[PDB]
Amino acid sequence: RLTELREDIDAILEDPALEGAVSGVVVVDTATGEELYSRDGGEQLLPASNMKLFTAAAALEVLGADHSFGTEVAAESAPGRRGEVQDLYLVGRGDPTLSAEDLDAMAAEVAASGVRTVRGDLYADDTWFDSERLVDDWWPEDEPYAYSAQISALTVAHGERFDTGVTEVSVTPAAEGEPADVDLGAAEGYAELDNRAVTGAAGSANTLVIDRPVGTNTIAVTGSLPADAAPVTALRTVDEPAALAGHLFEEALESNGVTVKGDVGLGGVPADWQDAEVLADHTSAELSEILVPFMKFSNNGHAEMLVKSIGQETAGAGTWDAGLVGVEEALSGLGVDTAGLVLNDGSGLSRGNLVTADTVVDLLGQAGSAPWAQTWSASLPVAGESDPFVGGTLANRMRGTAAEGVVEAKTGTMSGVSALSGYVPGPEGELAFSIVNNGHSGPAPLAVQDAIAVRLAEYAGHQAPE
Ligand SMILES: *[B]([O])([O])[C][N]C(=O)C1=[C][C]=[C][C]=C1Cl
Ligand SMILES: [Mg+2]
Ligand SMILES: [Mg+2]
Repeated sequence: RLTELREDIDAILEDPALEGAVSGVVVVDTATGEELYSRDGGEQLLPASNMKLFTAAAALEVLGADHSFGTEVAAESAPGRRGEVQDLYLVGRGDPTLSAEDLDAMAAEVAASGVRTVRGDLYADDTWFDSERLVDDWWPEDEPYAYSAQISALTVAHGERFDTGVTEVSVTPAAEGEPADVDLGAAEGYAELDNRAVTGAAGSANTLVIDRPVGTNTIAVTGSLPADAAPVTALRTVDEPAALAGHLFEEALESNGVTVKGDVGLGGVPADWQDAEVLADHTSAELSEILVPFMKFSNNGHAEMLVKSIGQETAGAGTWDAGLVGVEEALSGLGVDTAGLVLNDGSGLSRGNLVTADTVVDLLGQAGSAPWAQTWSASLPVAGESDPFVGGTLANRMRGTAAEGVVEAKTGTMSGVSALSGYVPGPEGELAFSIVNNGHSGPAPLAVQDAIAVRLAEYAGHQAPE
């Protein structure tokens, strides 16, 4: 059974899809500590999203399962008989789940408090973190896309998945020969529009492209959309998330009967502010629940924001160098051995990240007996579960296998990088595993990953649901 398995796993790692890859593969029976399988466990590799495992663990250690995030609106002094204020401030403190709705509720409060006219200017204040929007080694050509959304303390998250710092672009065909309609969404009147796109003949080739040319706040739409085609939605990022938050707030305010007379822009609450009058606040859900969309779907924005929030908590510094040391620290404090870990971001988007599989599993261990173990394990995707908020990035993997509904694991993926790491809970004992592969040249080796996970479910004592 023990030896049978090792031979099995060896055979699974023979796949011609792992030609020239290096693969870190480690299993450990968590109840005993018995090492069921080690290949290249000490090997350093790019984790892609498995980096989140470390990030998520630190944040629970540093902020607690109970931490929530706040956003305030502040005028220098309360409104009067006339219901007047000068300048106005939207202050963000790193809520990663702050919606356009949450903005509206705040506009209503601002109104119910007696503001009727903002005589001066409206300022977006994201100074709780620094203004370093991107990690050095993140790639410019990735910048238009959601997962490479700019980082701020004030960022409007779109939808139930809480994608920060984007806008939904909806392109809709017209008649053949006419420009397609482009609807920028939230960023209407914020981001510039460059619509060059056209409506091709019925059943012609869909070739429409949506992009934000580097260094601009402009959405460039090119190509041709079929007259019979269903409208295309895309999540494209914008320049300066806080400014967009600022923009949508002037809209929220006017829609709650509050006239902004001036200009929207970035700016922090001035130092010469004696005793700021907070005119509306909002509080996020607790870190325990934010974890779900974060880990289930692999929100890069969330991981980074959580890094800077650790920097704030440990050093009063909403910063990358700060928060990342905070992560190594908290991980050590947990009993993790962080020698082979190189930390460059919280999301794992950076090719500067390195981890080993011994380290990953080491972490799986400590995490499993932390006071916050349940809320941590709840956050992971569950093999083959059809509910997006449960199956997460595993929803359409491993369906109808022994792994289904039992294996809890985080995935990770980019060019030449795939990883799966997590638990196999058994009527035997609860297993922990890490599989991390680099340098494969073909399609991401998901079959291999799945086969191993499925074997470990079977060794754990499970059968495929029929
Ligand atoms: B995890 O594997 O999702 C981290 N990686 C990414 O999110 C990613 C990296 C490079 C290109 C696209 C994506 Cl989604
Ligand atoms: Mg607008
Ligand atoms: Mg099962």
